[PDB]
Amino acid sequence: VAPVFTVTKFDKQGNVTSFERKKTELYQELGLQARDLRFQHVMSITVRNNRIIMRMEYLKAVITPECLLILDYRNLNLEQWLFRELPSQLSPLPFEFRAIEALLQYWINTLQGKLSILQPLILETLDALVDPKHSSVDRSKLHILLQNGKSLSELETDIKIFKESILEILDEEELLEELCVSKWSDPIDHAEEMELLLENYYRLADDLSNAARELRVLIDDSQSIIFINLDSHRNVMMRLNLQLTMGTFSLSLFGLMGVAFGMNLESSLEEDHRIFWLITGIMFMGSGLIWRRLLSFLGRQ
Amino acid sequence: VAPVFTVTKFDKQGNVTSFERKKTELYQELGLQARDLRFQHVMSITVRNNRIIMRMEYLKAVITPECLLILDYRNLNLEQWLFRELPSQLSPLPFEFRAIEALLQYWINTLQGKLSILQPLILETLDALVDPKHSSVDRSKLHILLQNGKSLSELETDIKIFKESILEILDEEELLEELCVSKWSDPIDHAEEMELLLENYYRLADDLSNAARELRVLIDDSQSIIFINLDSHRNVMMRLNLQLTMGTFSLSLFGLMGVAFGMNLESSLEEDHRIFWLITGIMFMGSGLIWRRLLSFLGRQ
Amino acid sequence: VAPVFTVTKFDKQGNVTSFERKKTELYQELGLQARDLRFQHVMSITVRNNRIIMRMEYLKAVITPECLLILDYRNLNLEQWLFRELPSQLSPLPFEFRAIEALLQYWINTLQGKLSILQPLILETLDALVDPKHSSVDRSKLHILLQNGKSLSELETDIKIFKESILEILDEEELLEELCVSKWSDPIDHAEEMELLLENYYRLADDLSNAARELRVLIDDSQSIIFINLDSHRNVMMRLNLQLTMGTFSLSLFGLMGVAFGMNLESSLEEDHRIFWLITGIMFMGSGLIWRRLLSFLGRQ
Amino acid sequence: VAPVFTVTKFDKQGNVTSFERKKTELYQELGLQARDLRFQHVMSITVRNNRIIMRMEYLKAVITPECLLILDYRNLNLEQWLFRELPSQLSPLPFEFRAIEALLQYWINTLQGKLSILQPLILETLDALVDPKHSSVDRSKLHILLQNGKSLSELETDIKIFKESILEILDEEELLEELCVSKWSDPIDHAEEMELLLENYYRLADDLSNAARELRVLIDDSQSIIFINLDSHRNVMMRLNLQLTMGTFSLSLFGLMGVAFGMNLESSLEEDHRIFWLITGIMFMGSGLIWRRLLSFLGRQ
Amino acid sequence: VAPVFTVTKFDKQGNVTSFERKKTELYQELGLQARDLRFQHVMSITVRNNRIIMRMEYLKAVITPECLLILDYRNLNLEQWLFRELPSQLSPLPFEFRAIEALLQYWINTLQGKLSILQPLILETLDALVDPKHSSVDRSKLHILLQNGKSLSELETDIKIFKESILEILDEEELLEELCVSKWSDPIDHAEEMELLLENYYRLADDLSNAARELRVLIDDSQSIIFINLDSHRNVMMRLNLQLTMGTFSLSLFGLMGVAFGMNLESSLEEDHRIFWLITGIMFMGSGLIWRRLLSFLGRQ
Repeated sequence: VAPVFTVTKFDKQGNVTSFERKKTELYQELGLQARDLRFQHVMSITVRNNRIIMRMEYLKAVITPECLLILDYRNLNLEQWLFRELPSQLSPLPFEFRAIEALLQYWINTLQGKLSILQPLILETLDALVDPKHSSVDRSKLHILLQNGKSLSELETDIKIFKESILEILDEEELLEELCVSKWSDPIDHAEEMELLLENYYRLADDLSNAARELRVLIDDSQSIIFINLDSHRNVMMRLNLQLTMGTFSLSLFGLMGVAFGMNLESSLEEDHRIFWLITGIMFMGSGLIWRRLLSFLGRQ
Repeated sequence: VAPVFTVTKFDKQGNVTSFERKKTELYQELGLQARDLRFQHVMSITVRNNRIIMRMEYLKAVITPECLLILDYRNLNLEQWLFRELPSQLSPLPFEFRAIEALLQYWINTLQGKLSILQPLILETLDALVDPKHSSVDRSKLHILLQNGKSLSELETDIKIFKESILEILDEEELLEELCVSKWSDPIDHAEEMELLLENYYRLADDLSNAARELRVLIDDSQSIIFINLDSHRNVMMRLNLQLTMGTFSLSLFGLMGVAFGMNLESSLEEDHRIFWLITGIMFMGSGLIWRRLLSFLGRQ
Repeated sequence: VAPVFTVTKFDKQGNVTSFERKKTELYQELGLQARDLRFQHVMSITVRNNRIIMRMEYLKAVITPECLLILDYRNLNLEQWLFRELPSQLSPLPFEFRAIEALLQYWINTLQGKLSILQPLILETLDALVDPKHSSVDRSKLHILLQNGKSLSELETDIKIFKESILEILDEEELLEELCVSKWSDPIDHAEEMELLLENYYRLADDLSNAARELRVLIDDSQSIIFINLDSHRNVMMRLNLQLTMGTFSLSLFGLMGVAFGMNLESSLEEDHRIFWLITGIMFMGSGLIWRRLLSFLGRQ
Repeated sequence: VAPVFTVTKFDKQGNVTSFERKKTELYQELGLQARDLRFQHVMSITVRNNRIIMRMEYLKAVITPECLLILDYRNLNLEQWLFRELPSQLSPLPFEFRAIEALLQYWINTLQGKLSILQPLILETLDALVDPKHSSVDRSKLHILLQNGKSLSELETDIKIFKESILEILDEEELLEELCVSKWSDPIDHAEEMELLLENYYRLADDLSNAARELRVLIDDSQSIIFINLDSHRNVMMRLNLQLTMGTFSLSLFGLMGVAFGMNLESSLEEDHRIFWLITGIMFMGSGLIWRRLLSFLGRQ
Repeated sequence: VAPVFTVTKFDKQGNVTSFERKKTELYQELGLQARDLRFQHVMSITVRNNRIIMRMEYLKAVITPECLLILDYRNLNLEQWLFRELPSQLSPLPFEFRAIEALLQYWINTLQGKLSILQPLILETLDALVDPKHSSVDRSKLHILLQNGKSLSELETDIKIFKESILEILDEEELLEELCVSKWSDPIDHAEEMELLLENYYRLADDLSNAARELRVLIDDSQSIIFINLDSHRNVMMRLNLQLTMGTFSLSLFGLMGVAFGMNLESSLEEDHRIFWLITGIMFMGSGLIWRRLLSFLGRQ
């Protein structure tokens, strides 16, 4: 079966149509070639034969002086935006500016929504983890943090690609003039308006990038603080264990003393209770003294 | 209700007025459009129809050849600066230079105050943490350090944005000439003065950025030193525990020896005390010798 | 023996030949010199006397207006690509574009295959390692991860070299015109087509680089999470050991008490069982109470 | 009281004078304004009205075609350089070159001295710390290392500022011509000589920066090695403790066996010594065997 | 004594001479000044009065249209290269190209030898360290790794300096024309040949830099894997110790039980062996059950 695009077409007045068209007929209707409508790049803004070709992660658009076309919109939850919002936006400047503004605004709003969803989860998870009142931390929250960090990295990459794509155009004047397809098709400055639009969207993307970078550095700092807290708790517990170990060592030493003094043999000392009481008292007082001395030895270190 | 701006207006002589004006009337009074007075960017310096539009994190200003306007100043603690200091500053160069210098000086002073407040707290907290006389560190100080580091990152971002915004203007001569609104409105070089002003403020921002970077690297080094100190204390405590464990092992071994020699059974040796004394002495001397040998074995490792 | 190249030659129609030719004869047949056909660089695209010289890690190609030559193809598993696919590709634009597109597509497909093989292994290994249900992790998987990370770094380097080599050409127009060897040999714009080709391949390489960078940052985050999980498990185990140590300390203390009360000597208290029962009960209840008190002391910390 | 500068003035012949002059009189004597002699920047090289204004961290200089002035030299240990070395240096090229060379050489020598003092201390401290013959490290040396690293970061920042300040001038020819104040005051190429001077000093600064960077990376590597050594020692000590713990466990198990066999009750076995000897031998041999088996179990892991 | 250079001179035909000459006579013989033959920079390529001045870490060369001079070659192991290889290389292009190619090839070969020596040692050391079959790692190998990493950093710095020095020349055409001293001394394109030479050597240096960077990242990854392995072994050993501690706790608890039941007092139960056997069996079975329960409690965690 011949390959076919699923196109939805918007007119200047905002009227909407939708159909399925074979690629060869689409090329013939326009002045393009299969070399152009390939969409091999995730992000791209290009001009060919006075036709603008724009692509996002999952959005594909062709802009003409008299119409707009969105391609392969099925199973992407774009119906609400396509049939409810876009016609209102498209209804003194030419059509190209309206269409480009609509698409760029859609992408920017999508990125802003992603960031707004990501931020509170990460902040709350980090706040919960950093609580120094616990000697251990949950691991489900760690898994959540890892997944959200992956999503944040993807968002940063998308923002950087958007910025680079727009900047590549803003620098050269030739592309700025090319985007003014209506002027060239049928021979106030349009280049200035295009520059303003692209500058605005580039600045918004820069702000988003700065926010994401701040979030990432916050994550790193929280991780370091977590490490430090865990190490401190380890040291405290080891100190406690060491103190108890010294106590047990003294107790066992004088337990051996008593066991030796209490063998099932002849000692020639079983007829006196004074010696027994003296031995018990000596054991106890000496255990106290040696424990205190070992505590002091630990303290001096 | 129609949207309205809360404006405070400064004349050339420094006279001050304040009122509330609807946006449409404000656009009509000037030569601007709603596309300009939107303030969608956190930091922006722009020129439109010989009117300068400046924005900061929370400051919004419009500069004309004959007046200055500050918008949305409510609930921002700007009364002291607005009604006490600015009129004195504004009272041979045209008005634009005075206004721009005032605004930039205000922002720079704000950033300097933030940095001056942040520095001593971080320095003292790090000095307290790094003290090697403790095996553990407080965690409230760690939380304070984390919050102050977040604030420091925000400050660094603000400084970088300021530097980039000014540099974008300093490079191009067209914008430098545009900022000289008085010259164009009613046809010594003004561009040189503007270049001097922007260069001065850019250099001050660069100095602040360098200071912040130095503080951050200091924080990182302190964290590494903290880790090392904690690990060393851990190793010392483990060495102590190991020594005591070897002692206890020897004591328990010869305690088992004595217990076996002292069962409630027949041994055919209960009639001699010499054997008992010899056993006790052997136990004690052997415990000493084996403890010393184990200490040597630990030492060789 | 004189050095010799093993060449396979493709004509315009796609006909294929293969032979071995001495370097001097090859230089004489073309207009080149030994200074050119040296291949001292891993990645290089150059033009000399209207002949294109291209090199990859292990691929060496010479492009002329009428023929293509691949050199040193032995023992490299290139037979399938050389004798089955390339002739079909080479069979209105001149030959140079077809040849360059074929070579660049081959290299890009190779890199994509490498990345596609690497990704799932790393993802699955990291997912297995991060599982917080274990207190330890396998080390064979760690070795696998290390080797795959080394391969990923090599891939990133190759992609960066490819991007730099293409970009060095895209910027200058002189090289773009030079690559159009057919135009100069025998005096629609060819430079535009070359720019389109190189831009497409550069963008594909950029996408691959972004993917690799994302994978690397994911690896780093997973490593940090692994460290945190291990530390938490350590702390939990130490807490358990500390609790048991306090219990054992109490038990040994009152064991010493009982041993002292049960020496093989005279105590003047052996005729009463009430004292014995009271001592046993006191030991048990006191052990419980002291264990609870030590647990509370640990809790307060 | 009116603000006053403390100036020391050098003539062309090297004669030296020193006095205190009010700022207004200084401005009047030269052709400058208070906007220039403010010294709000830590590092700055500027030209105003054929007068060169130079600043360092604590050095302030004004250069004219016929004289040099150093401002605010009190309490800075500059007497030796001011009254002993500089006159000799200043005694065919004009005065500006000599003065600038002297100041830049002074700054470069200061930075070189700082680096030469810092290097050996850090190297020796790291060599002492890295010694793998100890399970712990001193902390006073760590504090010293931290302070010296802070000083190194400050030095790196100073070098970077110096390089940037000189480079900003080297690129533009206009500033190079401006620095030739003598040519313009009273109308072989001077710009070439200035370029040579600035290039020489920039290259020296670059060398210093490279040295500092190498030192910093060395510090980082030493820190990592320290961490690894501490962890290895921890593992060794834990292995020793585990072995001793298994031994103690076996000893205590068979101690319980013997204690149970030696209660103060009736066992119907007290009339035979063969059973007693067999029990003792069984306990000892079994303890040896179980200890060996546990050692093997540890080994297999 | 007057300062003197130790020079070795090569003629066009390759004839070699060597002598010692005072600096003033050397300046007079050429057209240079002491400002040039100072060699204050580690790496430098310069042109003065149609004389090329080149410096490396320890190599100093002066190139003229008719001769080459190497200065200060004593005690540097350059005799083999100076008196055996260089004359052969120097024996249609002018002399400058041959001399520059020889010097650059020498430096590149030196760097390649350094890298080839460094690589296998680091690879083998890392392979030995990463072996997960040991709970500890040797420290002599760590010291070796540290020293080799320092050497690698020095090599990277040298390569970067070489690349920067060559690139500074490649960009400007004026320096490329200046290097063609023979053309200017006594009035096919030489600039093209110089560009080819410098491009070749720059590309080789870039390849070396990439290799060094790959080695460094490999080192870092190996360090991280080492940390992870050590932590895992720590956790395993702690688990073993915890299990043995729980066993010992149960044993000591029921040892206290038996000791209490076996005091040297009156219990009114010494006439029955059934109670004794029941107590022993209860102790043993309960110890088994409590040990199993504690193992389950550890497992659930």
